[PDB]
This record gives sequence, C-alpha cells and structure tokens, in this order.
Amino acid sequence: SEFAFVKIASDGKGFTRYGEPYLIRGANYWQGMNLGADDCSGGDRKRMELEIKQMAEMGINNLRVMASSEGPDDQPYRMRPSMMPQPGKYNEGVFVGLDYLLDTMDRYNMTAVMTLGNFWQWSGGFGQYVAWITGNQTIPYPVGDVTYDEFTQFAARFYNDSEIAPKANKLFKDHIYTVQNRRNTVNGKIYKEDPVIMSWQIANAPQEAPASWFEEISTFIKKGAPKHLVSAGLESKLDEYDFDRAHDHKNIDYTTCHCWVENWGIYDPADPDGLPHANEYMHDFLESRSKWAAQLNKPIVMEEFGMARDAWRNPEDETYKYLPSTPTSHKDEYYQKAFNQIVSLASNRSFSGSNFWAYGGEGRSTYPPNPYGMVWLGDPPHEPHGWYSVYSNDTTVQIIKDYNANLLKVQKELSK
Ligand SMILES: OC[C@H]1O[C@@H](O[C@H]2[C@H](O)[C@H](O)[C@@H](O)O[C@@H]2CO)[C@@H](O)[C@@H](O)[C@@H]1O
Repeated sequence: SEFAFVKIASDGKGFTRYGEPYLIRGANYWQGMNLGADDCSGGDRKRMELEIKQMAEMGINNLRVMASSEGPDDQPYRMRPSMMPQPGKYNEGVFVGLDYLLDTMDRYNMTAVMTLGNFWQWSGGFGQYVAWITGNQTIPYPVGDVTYDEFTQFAARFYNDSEIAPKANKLFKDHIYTVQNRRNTVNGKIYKEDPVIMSWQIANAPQEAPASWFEEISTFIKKGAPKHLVSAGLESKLDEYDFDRAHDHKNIDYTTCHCWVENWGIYDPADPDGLPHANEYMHDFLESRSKWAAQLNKPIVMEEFGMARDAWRNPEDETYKYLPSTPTSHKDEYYQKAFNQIVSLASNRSFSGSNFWAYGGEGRSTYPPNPYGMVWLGDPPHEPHGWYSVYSNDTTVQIIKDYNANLLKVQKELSK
C-alpha cells in the first residue's frame, strides 16, 4: 500500500523507494510557494511551472522547499506577502501556492523535503516567534552596527530562555499541525498521506539548540505523520559533539550537512588564486562528515552548498560581482570536483546525494521588484540579489546535468 514513501534501508546505509535504492539528485527551491500563488498575491504560476520543467530536464528528482513564513508584512529582509501574518492566521492565497508546488512536483515524479521553520530572518523565523511572545517588535537585525552574534543570541531564546521557550514552542507546534493536515486543494491529498513528501524537516539551521529540544520536537512531528521520514536541518559546521547532540535520537531518521566557504571566511572570490584552498576544504569536509554519519549508522545528504561568480576579474567594482553576464569559472570547477567525490562515495554507500544552493531559473538580479517589493530568485532578501543563483542558461547547468546522470547510473548498479 505504502510502496511509494521513501524509507531508510534496513542496514541503515541509504534510502529506499519502490523497493529499490534511492539517491538524491537535488536542488533548493525555497521561493516555490510564493511563485505558485495567484497574481493577486504576487505569484507567477506559469513561471513556476516552467522552472520545474527545466529542473526535470536537467535530471533533478528532489527539491528542498520552505513550508512556513511569518508576518507582519511591514518588515524588511523577508518574504512578502507572508504565509502566516499573525499566529494561527493564514494568508490563503499563499497557502494555495504550496498546493500547486506539490502538485507540479508530482507530475514530474519528484519528492520534497518540507522545512517547517527558519533560524534566520528571511522568512521571519525564530526571531519573530520571540518578538511575538515578549511583545517587542524591534528585532535586532544584523546591519550597520548589529553583528551576527548579537542577533544569534536574540533568536536562540526560542529554546534557551526558560520562560519564553514553552510559549514560543506552543505556537510553533500549532503551525506544524496545520501543515501536516492540510488538504491539497489542487488534488485532494492530505499532506501527511502524500508520498510526494519525502520528509518533515524541523528547521533551517538551528544554532546550538539543546538535545532535549531535538528529542521532543522530532517525536511530536513523527506522531503527527507516521508514514514519513523526519530530519533536523543541521549545518554540521562545528564538531562531532555538535553532530551527535542533534542527530542521535530515535526519531531523527537521517543526517545533513551545509557547506559555505565564503561565509565562513575560508574563500575569497576577489582573489584570483583563491580556489585551491577552497577545494581542499570541500574535500576534507565530505570525508569527516561521512565518518560521523557512519558512527551513528544513518544516511547523510549535503543539502546546501554554493559559490560566487568570478569577482576576481574586476576586484575593485562591487556591483560587477552580481551581474548575470559575469562568468562562473571558479564556481564551475568547485561544483564539478565535489560532484565527482560524492559519486565515488555513493558507489561504496557512504553518502546519499546533494542539494545545491540554489536555482534561479528565469529570475535575474537586474529586474525590478514586483508590487510587494520582491525580486524573486535563489537568493533570499537578507542577501544581495544574484549572489549564488544558478540561472537557466548559466554554464554550470551542463555540469549539474552530468552529475545527475552519473548518480542515477550508480543507483541502478546497486539495484542488481
Ligand atoms: O548564504 C547562503 C545561504 O546560507 C545559509 O545560512 C547562512 C546564513 O545566511 C548566515 O549568513 C551565515 O552566517 O551562515 C549561515 C549558515 O552558514 C542558508 O541556510 C541561507 O540562510 C542562505 O541563503
């Protein structure tokens, strides 16, 4: 009956679906729900339908999408219009967008990773929940003087403050319940009975949350939808100790890592010699995290990674860095080498696939905002438009297409 839900294999070294091994030929597409909405709510459904076609044609079987976003709608640095402008109150025009995303995905035989919250500010996230509870809407956004560490310590109260946390979490739960139980208006299916969803993911990139928190949340989610896998969203950017705190629990079915060389100060795109130090880092990152996954006997996916355009061709001009016309040779080699390393590890069942960050499609950073002020592409509005996006005609597209073909070949070999 349940032939079609993605499962863990019984040895615990990869995924199964339709009784066969299942490898992740993935991409991130967090802007999907918003592009799926009607024109009245700032959507562009004909564009969404086309962007999914482009992805199927390049060999993609899995999308990691965003399934939350918090008002109020008068805030900078976030998706607008919001999905849930106030607690328990929903924008139905935006919800319908998500219905459509999951229906298209279906017609293209793709599966979805459903992200239910955000630690960062671009969909409201944990910072907004805290604001709602303290009644103080002045979130310390990290611009000007406010540093990242200062904003981080503010949002972390969602689970580290003994008075805030219980309240915050109650409202957080209300949302999960609502989504798990949504009836798809386009095709009738209840979300929790839908084999198109691969898994429910707690949140994007929790920052040093305690183990007990992971323990209770995973259990809650699993009980809400017993047919589905359950995932954590961790970057795994620290040590093995950090890795275990998040992943070692009955109801965390598999593991994740996100890799960001520029953001962490490893790689500098304006430096023409900068590339090989980043390649080494990528290399060691994949093997160390592999061991950690093995130690717990669970599968692993690199659900996030990316790189800038060739800024070093004109280092003294900041804007040159974001033009679509600027080439991506550093980025193309960096991708290629990591794909080749993953193919070889999955040959030996020590790695399950990946999702690059992120697909831009038809969007371009030179286009004007829509009426809600959104320039829709792969880069969230806390970040310069066009930073990391892969456009429909970039040269990196061939590279992604080839990697997907190589990894399907590996999947067939392990089915013998
Ligand atoms: O930057 C691309 C994506 O990076 C991840 O999170 C970043 C975050 O934006 C912070 O700027 C930085 O300190 O590092 C974080 C994790 O390494 C993504 O999950 C998204 O936030 C970004 O679009």
